[PDB]
Amino acid sequence: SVRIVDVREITKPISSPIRNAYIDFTKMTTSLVAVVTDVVREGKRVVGYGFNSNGRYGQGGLIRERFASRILEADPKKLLNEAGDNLDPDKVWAAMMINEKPGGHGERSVAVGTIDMAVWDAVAKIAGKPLFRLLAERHGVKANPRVFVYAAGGYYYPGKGLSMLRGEMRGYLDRGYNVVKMAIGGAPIEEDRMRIEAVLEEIGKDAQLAVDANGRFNLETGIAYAKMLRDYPLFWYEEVGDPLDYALQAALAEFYPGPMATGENLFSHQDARNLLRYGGMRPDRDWLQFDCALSYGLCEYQRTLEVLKTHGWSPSRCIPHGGHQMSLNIAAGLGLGGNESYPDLFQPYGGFPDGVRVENGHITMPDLPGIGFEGKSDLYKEMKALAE
Amino acid sequence: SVRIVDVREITKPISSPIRNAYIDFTKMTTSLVAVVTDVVREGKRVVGYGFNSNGRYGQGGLIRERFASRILEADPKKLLNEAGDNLDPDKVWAAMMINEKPGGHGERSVAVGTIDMAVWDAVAKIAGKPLFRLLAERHGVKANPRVFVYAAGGYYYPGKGLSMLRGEMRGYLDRGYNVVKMAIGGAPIEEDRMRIEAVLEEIGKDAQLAVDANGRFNLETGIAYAKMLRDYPLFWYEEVGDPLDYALQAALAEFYPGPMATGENLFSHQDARNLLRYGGMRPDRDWLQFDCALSYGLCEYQRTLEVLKTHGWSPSRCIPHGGHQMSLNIAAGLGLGGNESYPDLFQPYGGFPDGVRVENGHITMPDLPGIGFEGKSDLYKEMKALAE
Ligand SMILES: [Mg+2]
Ligand SMILES: [Mg+2]
Repeated sequence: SVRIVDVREITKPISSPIRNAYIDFTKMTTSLVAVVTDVVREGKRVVGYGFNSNGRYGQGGLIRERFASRILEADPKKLLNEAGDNLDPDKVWAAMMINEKPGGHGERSVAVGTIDMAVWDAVAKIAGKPLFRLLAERHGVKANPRVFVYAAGGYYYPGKGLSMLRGEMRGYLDRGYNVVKMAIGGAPIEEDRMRIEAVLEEIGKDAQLAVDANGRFNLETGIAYAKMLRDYPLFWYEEVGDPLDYALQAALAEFYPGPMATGENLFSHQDARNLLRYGGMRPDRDWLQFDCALSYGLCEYQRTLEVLKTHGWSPSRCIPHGGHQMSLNIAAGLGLGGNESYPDLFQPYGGFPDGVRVENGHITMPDLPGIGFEGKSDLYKEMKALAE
Repeated sequence: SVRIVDVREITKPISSPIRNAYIDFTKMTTSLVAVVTDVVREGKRVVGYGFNSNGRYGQGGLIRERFASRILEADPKKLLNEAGDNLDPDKVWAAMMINEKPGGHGERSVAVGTIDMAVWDAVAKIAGKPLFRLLAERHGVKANPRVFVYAAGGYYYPGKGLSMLRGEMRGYLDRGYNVVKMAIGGAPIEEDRMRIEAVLEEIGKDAQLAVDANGRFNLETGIAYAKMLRDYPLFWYEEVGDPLDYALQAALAEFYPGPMATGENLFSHQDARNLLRYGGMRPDRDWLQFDCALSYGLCEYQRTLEVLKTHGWSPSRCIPHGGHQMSLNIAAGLGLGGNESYPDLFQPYGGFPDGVRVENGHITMPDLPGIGFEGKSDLYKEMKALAE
């Protein structure tokens, strides 16, 4: 007997006055979800957990009012795999997606992606395997526990000056990171130049710098920043214009030969397909940042990887946004290019298991069952408080 | 003094076992919203009302947790027009859109669009004008109260046969409609052919038939249906494939010269822009069905009309999905091609003021202040029950 006995949710705050070119995180929240089963492993009830990434807010209402109910109301026998000894993630996905009209991929994509995370967590636990190894198995590939991670921060903050910006970055380098990201477009172009040079000077030859415009720029502004930016050895220029203005992105290739990245705000394989079709991105050097937690989960992310193949892209071009363990498992299991990380933000959500250190921009996935949340005490404390 | 004193919401059920190619309306709901102002004329305070269209579900949670609060917390003086004698819809729009990241246009687009509807309703009432006339004024154009409307139905229903389908359609013709729409793709292609011929025979020369696939078809199926459909004198072929698969839509032009329609499931001007850029639709005969109530409202719809102009399209190509009075006002005020109508569904939401009859596919907008909800007793009853 294998069945989902309950789906609990609790909205947690991850707010602060940090600000980027488009938004400030003054009221930012996230949904912590628990998928409770009636299965037991390692002498404890198996409970899958999940939470959504920063930026799109918690989805308690949708989870309760539309998706959780469908799962709990579904015939338990129709959510199992071939052998009937575990849950089939895709069947659970399909079950919660009934009566949902096409298009409109936002908000509900976060609710579903967060539940999906907890479902895969439970499935892996029931199978007694680390999620990344279960994924490698299902895809017939060899997993690689060594995953590249970069530190994201450099936000605009009330009273935060250049010296403080430099300190923040040095703080990331002190922790083993060799690639850092900062926000831009939240100040006059010449002020951002100063912020960039300050950071560039601080990290010297020990790390590379990536900048994020958060989709705030129109074509002309995007080009203006491109001309200023291309004179520096940046790791990448992220989300220059509106995430859906593919023509704008395509036009940037003419002014910015260096690597660019985007995708965190595209939440479906259909939207990702359109990015690959009309975005004009360079598959040899650009980065795709789709976030499964905000995009209907891993079940959907697999369809997105299928889209990349149809368009001749390599999964190694993917570096998910979000800084969460779900992405780490996908990266390690399916060969993504790496994962984002927020060493000083949104804690305890995200991060790594207690003990794993970042060495030369890389961490090594320990063999913990499921996603590995249990290994991060301050996070797991929050989770077992929700359901155990 | 002009200020929004409260924003109330109540989720109403508009469910039934009707089914289309993609979804069934078993759990369908809608949010009824009231924007209460401190403006009282003759011991009667002005209250704006709004509700979202069928298909995307109610958004009580989002409205309460994210948007209403921003409006109520905003400085009342910063939401007024130049003269400070009325609310500025765009300022209210901007106020509720703060701290919202780009992309992900779904769900929140419905919440905002529903509040927006109530805001414009209140603004027009405060100005003492029918919304459509206020719109014509703001755009410097002449309003036209005669609006084209078509009856939408023909859903798959348990135990509903051809005879019953025929009766449904005759029922619409009896009420003055000369264009009817039915769902397709919810049965084998040859069964749908039978349903189509049945309806075609029933309406004879008194009306034209439109078919809706609800975005269920893949390219090959879309083409197969196109070959079958093009042999009949259909009014239009709606949403053939996924609303975001623009390439699929473009490819259909080769097999279906007759008019096609889509757009109900695109909820932003950015998404509409992409449809015009990559959809390959014929601006001389196709129809755009964007629904302001599901797309961030009229404030956003105006930006969408701007997008149509930038791409050489005429607003007369627009026939909003949803069957609601907000669209009727926009159609009459800005010259859209007409509006959808559900004579037998989702009542009392949608419809026309008590007394206005559909004659030869057209209704004539009476000069009621605001949207004109007060003129439809069964609907207004529900509204004043929410707030008065
Ligand atoms: Mg970013
Ligand atoms: Mg339709």
